[PDB]
Amino acid sequence: MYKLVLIRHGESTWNKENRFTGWVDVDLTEQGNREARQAGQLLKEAGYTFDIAYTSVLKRAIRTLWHVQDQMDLMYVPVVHSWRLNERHYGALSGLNKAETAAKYGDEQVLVWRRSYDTPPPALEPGDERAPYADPRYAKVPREQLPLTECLKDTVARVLPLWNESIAPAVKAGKQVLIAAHGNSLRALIKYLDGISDADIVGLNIPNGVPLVYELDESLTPIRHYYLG
Ligand SMILES: O=[P-]([O-])[O-]
Repeated sequence: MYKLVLIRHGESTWNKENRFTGWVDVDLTEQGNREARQAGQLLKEAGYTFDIAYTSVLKRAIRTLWHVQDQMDLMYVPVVHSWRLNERHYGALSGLNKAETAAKYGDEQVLVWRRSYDTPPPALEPGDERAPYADPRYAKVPREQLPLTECLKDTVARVLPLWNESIAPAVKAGKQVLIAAHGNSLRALIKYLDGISDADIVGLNIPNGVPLVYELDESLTPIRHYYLG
């Protein structure tokens, strides 16, 4: 039997401002820093340790990981930063206030853009300042693999290779793994782990900064899961 711990980044500036974020590299609020430290303290007091961690290339998740590491006295473990764990790409919605958007386009249209498993937000133009092509984070990524928008389906497809190629072999090698990531990239990973239907995944929400523990059997199939706290 194995344990895997997942954690969503603490409150970001745009979470506070109610803006769609996606791949925009915004940072934690004071609250979010607090949440991350509390999560690290909660794992420390429960006796968890880790041998490796996975995160995105986005600072809100990385700083969350840093606070956890600092509270646990785990500043030295290897960390794999992967674009594959980035938040779902919000396209031309990135940066817009969610309430303003719903007023302009309607509540239903926004709920389709936010939670339709299969229908993506309107795309960035390839010339937009928000596009990923000139960002050093993505300099070794095939141009054709870089998104201009994503639905959860695309996010699931992007997350899986990192699971199959790196995280699952670590878990099988006996490494105690922590994944510090994002609301929709953790929804996507959960969807895969728990074998959740396209319909059923629509109502799953992940709070900021709360450890989510998975117990996994010999074939890495979930036995049970629970939040700590
Ligand atoms: O707001 P977040 O889950 O990237």
